[PDB]
Amino acid sequence: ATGDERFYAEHLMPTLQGLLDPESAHRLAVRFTSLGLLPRARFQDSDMLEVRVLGHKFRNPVGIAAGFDKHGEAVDGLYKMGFGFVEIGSVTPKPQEGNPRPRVFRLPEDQAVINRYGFNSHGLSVVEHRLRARQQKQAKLTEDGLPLGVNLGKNKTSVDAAEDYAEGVRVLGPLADYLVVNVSSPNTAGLRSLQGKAELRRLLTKVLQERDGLRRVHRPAVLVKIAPDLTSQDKEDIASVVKELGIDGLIVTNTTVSRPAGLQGALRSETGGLSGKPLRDLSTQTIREMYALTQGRVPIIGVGGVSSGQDALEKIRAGASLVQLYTALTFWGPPVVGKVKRELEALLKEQGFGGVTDAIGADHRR
Ligand SMILES: CCn1c(CO)nn(-c2cc3c([C@@H](C)C(F)(F)F)cn(-c4ccccc4C)c(=O)c3cc2F)c1=O
Ligand SMILES: Cc1cc2nc3c(=O)[nH]c(=O)nc-3n(C[C@H](O)[C@H](O)[C@H](O)COP(=O)(O)O)c2cc1C
Ligand SMILES: O=C(O)c1cc(=O)[nH]c(=O)[nH]1
Ligand SMILES: [Cl-]
Ligand SMILES: [Cl-]
Ligand SMILES: [Cl-]
Repeated sequence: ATGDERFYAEHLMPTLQGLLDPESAHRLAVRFTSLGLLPRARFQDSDMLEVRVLGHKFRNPVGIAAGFDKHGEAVDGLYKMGFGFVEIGSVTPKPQEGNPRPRVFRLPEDQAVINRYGFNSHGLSVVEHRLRARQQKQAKLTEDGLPLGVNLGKNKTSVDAAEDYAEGVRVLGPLADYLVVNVSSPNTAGLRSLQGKAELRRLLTKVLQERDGLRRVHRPAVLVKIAPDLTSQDKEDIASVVKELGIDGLIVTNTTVSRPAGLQGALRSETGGLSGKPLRDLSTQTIREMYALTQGRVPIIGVGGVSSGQDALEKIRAGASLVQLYTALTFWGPPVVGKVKRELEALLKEQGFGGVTDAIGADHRR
């Protein structure tokens, strides 16, 4: 395990990344993953890593964040990597190209990425048919503790944002264990304004009504994914709305439009969302605040700068029931998944926790 980890991180990934533009490297990764061209996921998930949340069993708490598999092309390969859950998307109602290239930038000195993809999406119909082709295979995976999330976006030219999300609920809701109302992309104009109170309550009411109209076996959990750049007022309002409406959970956080002091990469001043190590603590602190504002009663999926067991446990202790990563995979490759899981298990034992469940929100009880 540690053999593969070292070779991937120290030699293979830096070599491959030095040969390819970042978007090409992304596209090839999706293709390789969809073909199962992957190292052995050596790590056996232990009972200590199981989590029950959102109406589902999760064999382990480490998921792939939205953005890697935007169009649902690599789901089975991502489970083969050892992820305990997979989130696809964002998916928009109609197909759209996204922003002009280049739109992805590597900051290897910062272990960070900046992206401005702009919701490049195959669209709901294409993704629906892709997920339908493996719908019963997914039902068995979910029963076995490997749930699927679908992240919903909106088209660039839409006039009625709530209608775009409602279309996504109707089309992909029946194929998902959970849905994500992504109101926090930094790369669609006006999108993050949907996080404001009046707009959010109206939007989320419509989303929940649509979800509630699906047949029981086809009725997903609904989560809201938020930015790391919210004001204190915005956070208080989101918390209020989520509790009022009975939203099932939060994903905390998307990428940041901030540029923390100390970034070294030449491309630091590119427009887009920043991910990876510089986002880590900003995300952990957003988890911590959202957990407090919701009384620990709203499950949180914690995301932003996770590349180790320690990073995962810090998010869990701050309030996350589950975590996701993406950017670390770009530097470490597939062995990062088993690395995080092994390190997390070790730390849980070292800190006296019986399993992940016992550590959720543990910092708030100090
Ligand atoms: C943010 C966009 N973005 C970038 C650029 O910022 N990189 N990236 C990415 C690339 C890769 C690559 C490429 C280098 C490939 F494909 F060109 F080699 C291989 N592999 C891999 C290795 C060994 C075996 C099986 C795979 C899939 C990965 O896991 C992987 C993951 C990734 F997230 C990615 O999504
Ligand atoms: C290239 C790229 C594309 C992304 N696209 C999406 C997206 O379509 N929808 C979404 O909710 N989040 C998207 N994200 C955000 C990630 O899901 C995640 O919230 C963020 O990158 C923080 O995690 P990380 O530091 O582990 O990458 C994307 C991130 C990256 C790097
Ligand atoms: O498509 C993108 O640009 C994208 C969407 C999102 O939600 N987050 C992100 O960092 N990029
Ligand atoms: Cl680059
Ligand atoms: Cl169906
Ligand atoms: Cl920006």
